Amino acid sequence: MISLIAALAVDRVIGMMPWNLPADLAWFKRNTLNKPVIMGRHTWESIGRPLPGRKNIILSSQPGTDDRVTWVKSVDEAIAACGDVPEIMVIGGGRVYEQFLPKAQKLYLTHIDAEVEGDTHFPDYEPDDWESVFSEFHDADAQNSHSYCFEILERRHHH
Ligand SMILES: Nc1nc2c(c(=O)[nH]1)N[C@@H](CNc1ccc(C(=O)N[C@@H](CCC(=O)O)C(=O)O)cc1)CN2
Ligand SMILES: [Cl-]
Ligand SMILES: [Cl-]
Ligand SMILES: [Cl-]
Ligand SMILES: [Mg+2]
Ligand SMILES: [Mg+2]
Ligand SMILES: [Mg+2]
Ligand SMILES: [Mg+2]
Repeated sequence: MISLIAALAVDRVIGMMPWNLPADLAWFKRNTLNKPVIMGRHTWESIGRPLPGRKNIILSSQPGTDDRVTWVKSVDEAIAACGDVPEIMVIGGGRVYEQFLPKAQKLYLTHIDAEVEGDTHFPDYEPDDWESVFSEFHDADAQNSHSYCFEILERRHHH
């Protein structure tokens, strides 16, 4: 099964960080550890080093040479490279989320209370097609710059 995981500012702006949220990074790690992660080449270059404890699959029509990750050229190849696993995590960026959304059955979202200047957005999804099965709000604190709300949604309908 395919899931997307993303952190969204107001207006669904995503980035590679205008905010400083170690709690969100802990949420990201907890929910991706021991699962393959699929990302586009822009996201890969922004991370710079393979995420530990996860198979790192990079979707790009023009692969790099880095032997530390697995390079694939299509959504279908990305999925095949993951093989028989319970859950595949798609970690962005904008275009990769857009291509994978139709195949996804679960969303892990962090809704951040920040207005920011970026131009890359998380895909449009029809809220009526999803059910909110978890939500938790957290205030900002000495370690986290903004307030945020974790949410998990499960797909109920497809169009
Ligand atoms: N929800 C959440 N989802 C996201 C992002 C986020 O920002 N938070 N940002 C994008 C993914 N980018 C990264 C880049 C680096 C790391 C990262 O470095 N993670 C460490 C945890 C950080 C640490 O404490 O060292 C890890 O092992 O997962 C996580 C997401 C897309 N989705
Ligand atoms: Cl957590
Ligand atoms: Cl990308
Ligand atoms: Cl505090
Ligand atoms: Mg090689
Ligand atoms: Mg889009
Ligand atoms: Mg769309
Ligand atoms: Mg319904």
